[PDB]
Amino acid sequence: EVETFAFQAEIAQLMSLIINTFYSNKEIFLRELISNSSDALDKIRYESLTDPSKLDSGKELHINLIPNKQDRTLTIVDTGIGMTKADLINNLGTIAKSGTKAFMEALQAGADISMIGQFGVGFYSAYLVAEKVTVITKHNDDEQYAWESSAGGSFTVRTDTGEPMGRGTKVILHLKEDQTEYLEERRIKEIVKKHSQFIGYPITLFVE
Ligand SMILES: CCCCn1c(Cc2ccc(OC)cc2)nc2c(N)ncnc21
Repeated sequence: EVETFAFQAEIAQLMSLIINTFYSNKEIFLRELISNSSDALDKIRYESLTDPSKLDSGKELHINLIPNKQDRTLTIVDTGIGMTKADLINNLGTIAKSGTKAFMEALQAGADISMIGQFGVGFYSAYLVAEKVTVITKHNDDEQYAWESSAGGSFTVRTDTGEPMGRGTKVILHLKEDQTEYLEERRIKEIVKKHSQFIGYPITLFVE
């Protein structure tokens, strides 16, 4: 069963701003997602120092970037802490309300969209480049879920029946038709080197 939910109002407004504003420097979406992955990997690492069993679901702490030209997707995979059902449905949105208001406010005093990560809502930047985002995630204390949204004010969540992932998150960007440059190996390498070159986990850029 697929459950459908309405985003809190501030998040829907943020998403529409990201989709509608003219802003050419879209490449920043990638470092925002890699930074979120990096924090997640930090978190499971720090938690394992006191409970080694938290890594029974996978010891390797890493990030993979996988382009797929056939599906027109770019997927950012991590083996971080992952997200629970309550994170997806409710708590991340709850946390996101304050950062949204602040970011929207800064967007005058003249900030620009690239500064979105300074407000803790950098995930939404995915919508600079993707028409649909699917997030598959598995946290130690919960089941594997799929979250999905094409924006428009709503999102779905369901138990994922796909291939089990151990622990972590996969953010799958279904790219807009004019954003396929982010499938190209040279373009992804250039962005990673420019914006994400000292992430303290191995980043593997898969090739097609
Ligand atoms: C607010 C940060 C934490 C949420 N989060 C994020 C940000 C976020 C926020 C809202 C979302 O809505 C579904 C999805 C991800 N990415 C993460 C990741 N790769 N692993 C673990 N947690 C992640």
